[PDB]
Amino acid sequence: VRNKKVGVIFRLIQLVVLVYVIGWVFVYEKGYQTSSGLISSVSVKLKGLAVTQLQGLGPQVWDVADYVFPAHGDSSFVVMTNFIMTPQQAQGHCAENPEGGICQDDSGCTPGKAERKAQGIRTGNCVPFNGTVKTCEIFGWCPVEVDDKIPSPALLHEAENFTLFIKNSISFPRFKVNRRNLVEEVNGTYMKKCLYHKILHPLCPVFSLGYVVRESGQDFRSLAEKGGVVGITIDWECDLDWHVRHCKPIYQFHGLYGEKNLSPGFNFRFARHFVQNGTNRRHLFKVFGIRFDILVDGKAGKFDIIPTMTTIGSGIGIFGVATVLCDLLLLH
Amino acid sequence: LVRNKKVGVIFRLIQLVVLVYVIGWVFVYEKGYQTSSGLISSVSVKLKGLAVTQLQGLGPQVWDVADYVFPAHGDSSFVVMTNFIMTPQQAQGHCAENPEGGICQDDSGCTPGKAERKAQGIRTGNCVPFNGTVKTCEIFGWCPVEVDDKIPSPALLHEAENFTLFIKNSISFPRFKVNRRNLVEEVNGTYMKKCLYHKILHPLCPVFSLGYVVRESGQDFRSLAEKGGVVGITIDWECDLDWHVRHCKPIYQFHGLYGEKNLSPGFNFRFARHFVQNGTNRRHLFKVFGIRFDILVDGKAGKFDIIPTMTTIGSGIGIFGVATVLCDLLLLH
Amino acid sequence: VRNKKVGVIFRLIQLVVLVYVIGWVFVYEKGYQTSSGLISSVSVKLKGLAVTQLQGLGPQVWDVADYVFPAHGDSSFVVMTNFIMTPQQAQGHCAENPEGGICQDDSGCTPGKAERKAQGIRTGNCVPFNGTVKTCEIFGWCPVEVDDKIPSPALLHEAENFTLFIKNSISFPRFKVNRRNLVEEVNGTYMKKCLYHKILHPLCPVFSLGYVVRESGQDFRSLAEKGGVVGITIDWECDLDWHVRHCKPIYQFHGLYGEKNLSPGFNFRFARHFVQNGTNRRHLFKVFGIRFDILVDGKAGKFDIIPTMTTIGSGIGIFGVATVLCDLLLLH
Ligand SMILES: Nc1ncnc2c1ncn2[C@@H]1O[C@H](COP(=O)(O)OP(=O)(O)OP(=O)(O)O)[C@@H](O)[C@H]1O
Ligand SMILES: Nc1ncnc2c1ncn2[C@@H]1O[C@H](COP(=O)(O)OP(=O)(O)OP(=O)(O)O)[C@@H](O)[C@H]1O
Ligand SMILES: Nc1ncnc2c1ncn2[C@@H]1O[C@H](COP(=O)(O)OP(=O)(O)OP(=O)(O)O)[C@@H](O)[C@H]1O
Ligand SMILES: Nc1cc(C(F)(F)F)cc(C(F)(F)F)c1
Ligand SMILES: [Ca+2]
Ligand SMILES: [Mg+2]
Ligand SMILES: [Mg+2]
Ligand SMILES: [Mg+2]
Repeated sequence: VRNKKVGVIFRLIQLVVLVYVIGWVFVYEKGYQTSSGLISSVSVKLKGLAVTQLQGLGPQVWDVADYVFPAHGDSSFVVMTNFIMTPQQAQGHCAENPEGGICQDDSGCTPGKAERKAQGIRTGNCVPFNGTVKTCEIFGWCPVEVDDKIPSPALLHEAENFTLFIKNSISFPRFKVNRRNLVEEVNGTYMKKCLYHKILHPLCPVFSLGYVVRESGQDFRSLAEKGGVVGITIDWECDLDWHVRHCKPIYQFHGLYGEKNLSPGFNFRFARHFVQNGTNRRHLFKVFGIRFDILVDGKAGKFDIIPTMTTIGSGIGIFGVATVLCDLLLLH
Repeated sequence: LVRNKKVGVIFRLIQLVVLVYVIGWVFVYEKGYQTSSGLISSVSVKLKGLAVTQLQGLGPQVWDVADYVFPAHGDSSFVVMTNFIMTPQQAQGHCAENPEGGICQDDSGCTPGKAERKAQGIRTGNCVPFNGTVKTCEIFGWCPVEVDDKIPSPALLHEAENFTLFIKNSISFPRFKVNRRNLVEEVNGTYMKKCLYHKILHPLCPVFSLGYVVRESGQDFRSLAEKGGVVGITIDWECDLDWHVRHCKPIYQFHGLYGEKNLSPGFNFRFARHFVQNGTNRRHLFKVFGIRFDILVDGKAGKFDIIPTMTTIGSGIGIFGVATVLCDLLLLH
Repeated sequence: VRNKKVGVIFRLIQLVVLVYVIGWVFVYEKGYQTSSGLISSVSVKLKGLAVTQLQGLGPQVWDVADYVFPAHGDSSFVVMTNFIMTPQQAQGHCAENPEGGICQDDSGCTPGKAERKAQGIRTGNCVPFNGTVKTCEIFGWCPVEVDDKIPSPALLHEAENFTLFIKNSISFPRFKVNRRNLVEEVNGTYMKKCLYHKILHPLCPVFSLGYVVRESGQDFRSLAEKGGVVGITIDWECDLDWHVRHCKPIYQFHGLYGEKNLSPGFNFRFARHFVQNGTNRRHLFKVFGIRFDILVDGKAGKFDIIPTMTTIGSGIGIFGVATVLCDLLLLH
C-alpha cells in the first residue's frame, strides 16, 4: 500500500470505523454482557359475577369457579360469555337433530351410526321431531342441543368488567434472579383500587377484560356474541447491570381472529354429570367464550469478561479488515 | 505488493464466482433482503363423534364430545378417550385393599398407618380377605377399590379412528401486523361440510381423522388405543409476505412420540366424577387409556426491508474483497 | 507485504490461528454436526393419599383424582396442599362478606352489583352477617366463603410423600429419533423402589414433591401453607454421533417465587355441582396448592458433510484474514 502522504483520507475512515465499533457493536448491541432466558409461570384470577335469567331455569349465578373452565389458573383460560343450555339429558331413544337428516318414512333411515357428525346410533325408525319435520330415532341423550338460536344479547355481557389478575413469576437461572410482575412500585393499597392502562397504569396487574379486548383490536360485544382469541404477551427485556428495581414487564395485547364467514368465534361443549331420582343425568352447555392466551418471554443481560473480550477482538479484527478494504478501494 | 502482470482470468473468474455466490445463496436463497419475525398462535380443537359402549352391569354408555374430551374447552395438549376401566359407587368406608399393595394372612401382619410407596389408604391394622383366595389389609378409603389387572383387549371406544377433529389455528405476525388462520381462502364452507385431510389429496383440509393421524404418526391405532400413545401435530407457517397473502398456507406434520412398550406402555390416567346419591357423597372412578394429541405451531414471516438489503450488500462487498485478496495470495504463494 | 526473514514471529501466530480453527471452532462448537430440535410430551402421575379430618364434615379421603386438578395429565399441574371448604351452597338471598362492606341500615346499601370484587347482586337491604357486624343482602351462594381463617397446619401436608412419576417422550424429526426419560438403565425393578437424587439416583423417574420443593430452594411447609410455584426443566442435550444409550435427560428444579408481603402463594377456587333433595347445590373449595410446570427443551447433533465443509471454508478464510492482520500489525 502506497503511503506517499495520503493524509486524512483514510485516517478519518479509521476513526469512523472505530466509532462504529465502539458504539454499535459494544454499547448499542450490548456486546459486553452475556444474555439468558427465563423460566416463567402464569396464574390467572377472574373476580366477577353474572346473574343470567334463563327461561325455564330462572336465575343462574356465575361466579369465579363458574365462568372459568380450567378453574385452576393457567395460561390458556377461557371466560364464559354466552351459553346454550340443554338440561336433564338422560340416555334414551329420541328424535335426532334436523341438521343430521330428515326422513319422512322409517324405511329412509338405516340402522347404524352416521359417519359424519355422529349424533347417536340410529334405531332405524323416523320419529317426528315436531309437527313440521321428522327425524330418525337414535339412542343417546334424549334432549338434543338445538344451537340454531344463539342469544343475540350476550348473557354474560358483564364479562367486560370481570377483573383479571395475572401473577407472572419469572426466574433467570444463569444469574439466579427471581422476579414477579408485582414490581416494588405496585403495593397493596394500589392493588386495592387500580386498572391497567397503556400510559396511565403500565404496571397494574389487574387487567380489565373489556379493556384487554379493546386493546386487542376487537369489539367486546360482537366477540362475546360468538367468541374470540386474545393473546397477552409479557416481555421482560431488562439489563441486570443496573438495580433490580429498573426491571419492569411490558404487556402487549393482540387479537387472533379471521374471516367471520367460515366458523366465526370460539365455542365448546361441556357437561355436568349428576344423579337425580336414581337416574344419571347431565346438563349440556355449549359455551361461546373468549380464549385468553398468556405468552411470557424475556431476556436478561449481565456483564461478563469473556463476551467483552470476544467483542473487542472481533472489533479490532473488523477495523483492520475495513482499513485494508478502504485502502484497496482508494488505490483501486 | 500484489503482482499484477498479465495474470489473466485466473482471478477474474474467481471474482465472478464470488460475486455470483454473493448475489445468489447469500442474497436470494437466504432471503437477505427480507426481515423476519415469529407469530402468536392459538389452537382450538373440536372433536366430533360418539361412542356406544356396552358395559356389563352398567348397560349402554354414550360418550359424546363432552365425554371423551377431558379438557372440554380445547387446548394444544388434549386427550381423547380410547379405553376405560370403570369403578362406580365409591364411598368412604373401611374396605380390603388391592392385593398388589400387600397380602397379610393374619391381622398381626399389617401395621396401622399409611404405606410409603403407592399409598391406597390409612391402614386400620386388620387384614380383611379381599376374596376367598388372598387376604389384604383393611384400609379406610374408597370401598370399591379399582382393580386394573384386567385391561379390556377389545377397545371400548374403538370407534375413535372415525371421530373427526377440527383444528382452528390463529397466527399473527405483530412485526408486520398480519393475522392468518388455517382456514385458508381456498377452504370454503361446502368444502368443510364433507372433507378429510390427506397428504397429497387435501393438504389444506382442517378436518383430520384421528385414525389417519395415528397412521401418519407411524403407529397402529388398535394397539395404541388398547394402552395409550402420544401424537404430535406440528403446524408450520413458513411464508413470504412479499407475495400475495393467499399463497401463505400452513403445513401439518404428524409425529408419534413413543418408547419401549416393555416399561410403562401407553398413556393412562385416573379421574373421578363426584356426586351425591341418597344423601351420601359417592364417586365414579375411571382409569382411562387415551391418546394425547399435542398441537405445536411454529412459523416465521418475511417482508422486504431496506436495512437488511443494505447490510447484506455491505457484507457481500466485504467478503468479495477478502476472497479476492485470499485467492490472489494463494496464486502468488 | 514484506517477506524477508521475518522469522517465526508470524509463523507462531499462524499456528495458533490454525489450532483455534481446528479446535474451538470445529471440535468444541461441533462445527461438523448439524443440530435439530425436539417435539416433547410430558405425562405426570401422582401417587399418594392424605385423610384430612375437617370439623363438621368427617374424614375426607383425597386420592390421585382429588388433589390433581388436571386429572387428564398435563405439564402444568397443581397439587392440592390446603383447602378451605364451604359445603351445601344454594342460590338465595344472604348476607355478604364483611370485607365487601358494612352497612348498619338498609338505606346505606344500594341495589345493583359491586364494581370491584362483586359477590352478588345487592338487593338493597342490610341483613346482619352475625351479631356484631351487619352486611348488605345479596342474591347468590348463601354460604358465603369466609377465608379469613387459613389453617396454619397444612391439611394435605403429606403432599411431600406424593410420589410424582414423570414420563417425557421427545422426538427429533430431522433425524427421526425417538427417546423417553425411561432410559435403558432404568428398569422395572428400579422403578419399583427409587427416589430421584442429584448424585445418587439421577435417572429415577419418581420425583418426591417434598424433595423437589427442597431442591427448588423453598421450605415445603411454608410453601404449602399458602402455595408456590416449582418448575422442572428437563434438558436433552445429546450427541447422536455416539450410541443412543449415552443420551440421558438432565432434570433441574427452580423455585418461582416473589415477595410474600403482597399476594403470597398460589391460590384458586373451584366447585363440585350436584343435585341433592331435588335442589341444585355445590361444594366450594378455595385451594392453596403448589404449581408444577414442566418445561422441556433439547438439541440433537448429527454428523453432516455440508456444515463440515462450511466450517472448513470459514476457518480457512479467517486464518487468511488473521495472517494478513498480524502481518500488517507487525510491519505497521
Ligand atoms: N370436528 C369437526 N369435524 C367436522 N366438521 C366440524 C368439526 N368441527 C366443526 N366442524 C364444522 O365446521 C363448522 C364450524 O365449526 P365451529 O367450531 O364454529 O362449530 P359450530 O358452527 O358451532 O357448529 P357445531 O355446533 O356443529 O359444532 C361446524 O358447523 C361444522 O360444519
Ligand atoms: N407416582 C408414582 N410413584 C410410584 N410408582 C409409580 C408412579 N407412577 C407410576 N408408577 C409405577 O410405574 C409403573 C408403570 O405405571 P403405569 O402408569 O405405566 O402403569 P399402571 O398399571 O397404570 O400403574 P398403576 O396401576 O400403579 O397406576 C408401575 O409400577 C407403577 O406403580
Ligand atoms: N382479579 C382480581 N381483581 C381484583 N383484585 C384481585 C384480583 N385477584 C386478586 N386480587 C386481589 O389481590 C390480593 C391478593 O390476591 P390473591 O390471588 O393472593 O388472593 P387472596 O388474597 O386469596 O384473595 P381472594 O380470596 O379475594 O381471592 C387481594 O387484595 C385480592 O383481592
Ligand atoms: N401441557 C400444557 C398445558 C397447558 C395448560 F393448560 F396446563 F396450561 C398449556 C399448554 C400449552 F399449550 F400452552 F403449551 C401445554
Ligand atoms: Ca348428584
Ligand atoms: Mg349445530
Ligand atoms: Mg395397578
Ligand atoms: Mg378474601
